[PDB]
Order: sequence, then C-alpha cells, then structure tokens
Amino acid sequence: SLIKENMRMKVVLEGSVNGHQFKCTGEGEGNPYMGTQTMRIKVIEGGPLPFAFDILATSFSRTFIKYPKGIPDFFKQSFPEGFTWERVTRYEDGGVITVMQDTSLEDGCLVYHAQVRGVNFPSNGAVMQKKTKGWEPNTEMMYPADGGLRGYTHMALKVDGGGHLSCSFVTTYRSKKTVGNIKMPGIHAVSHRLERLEESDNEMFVVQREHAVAKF
Repeated sequence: SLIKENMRMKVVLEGSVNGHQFKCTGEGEGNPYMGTQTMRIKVIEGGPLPFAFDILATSFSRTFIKYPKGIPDFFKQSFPEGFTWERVTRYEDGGVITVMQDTSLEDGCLVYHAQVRGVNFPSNGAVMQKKTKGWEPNTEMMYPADGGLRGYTHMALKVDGGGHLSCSFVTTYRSKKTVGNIKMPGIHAVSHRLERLEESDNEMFVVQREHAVAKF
C-alpha cells in the first residue's frame, strides 16, 4: 500500500480567531493501521496565541484511523491523490470556526494544509481567556454521502472549575481521486481520544497524540 505501517506527516495550519492572525507548523508520525499518531506543533506567527490552543487541536489527520476488515476505509483508499475535509464547528457560547483542509502524499510523507477562521468567541469566555483543559473523548458518526463522507460530532471541551463547553460540527470529507476506485463504507462510527502530551508555558510548542478507531 502507499500507506505504510509507519507514516510521517507534516502540516501547515493558518488563519485567524477573533481577528488574531496566526500560523503553525507541525510534524509527526504514526501507525495508520493502529489508529495512533503523534504530532509536534509550533506556533510560528502570531504567538503567543490569545486563545486556547485546544480550539485548533482537532484541525491538525484521518489516515490514522484503525478500520476493521468489514468497514471500507475511505481515507486510505483515496491515495495517491488524497482527500479534503471542510468543517464548521459551533460552540455553545457562540464561537464558530470554519476549517478547510487538504491532505496530500508527497515523497512518502503525508502533507496537510489547513486554513481556519474563528469568529464570535466571547471575549470573557473560556476559549479567549485560555481556561480550557482539553477535549473529552468522543465518537464521530460517519455517513456515506454521494461518493464522500459526512462526519457528525458533538464534543465537550473541558473548562476550568469543572465545566464544559459543548460544540458540534459536521465535516464533509471528499476524495481527490481522479483515477481508480473507492469502495464506500456504510454508516459507522469513529472513537477518538486526543491527548495533550507537552506544552510550553504559552502553548507556543505543543505535542499531542490521538487514538482513533472505527466501529460499527
């Protein structure tokens, strides 16, 4: 397969949140067939970010989902060309973030480009005040949709003082394949656990890992 048991990734993610422009770069590796990955991320422009890095964390990798025998893997089948994803995330207190992402494969490395735009986060809220504490584990429902997939998520962002902020989104996953076939899965789910491993004081440097497993 073009997707090996060990694969490296690199990412450029840029955009703005509440008018604050930034750019990040990341690089990492994982085992796509075990659904595990780690990435090391630096804020290279606009730092220190005046908002929680957690709102960006889920924008930095669908090739690394452990899919059983019996659920077709849309993502791995999309190579060499790869896939795109487009997401809007809506937070219960009115933040909205739109993300556009491209996934390519270049010289044996997965290459990601993401653009993000967040607006209307309350200035006083946990995101803009940097009072968040990571994401609860969650399950994304995956639906077949006219040759692509729609993912649907309700996630809980932990906040200081024993709170959460709920958010939801729909993701549209599209293949870039111009030659060849894709076997489409049926409805399924993907269980995620996204963990912050390292961070610097002002989140200029973050290391995170994910474990993602598909199920019926």
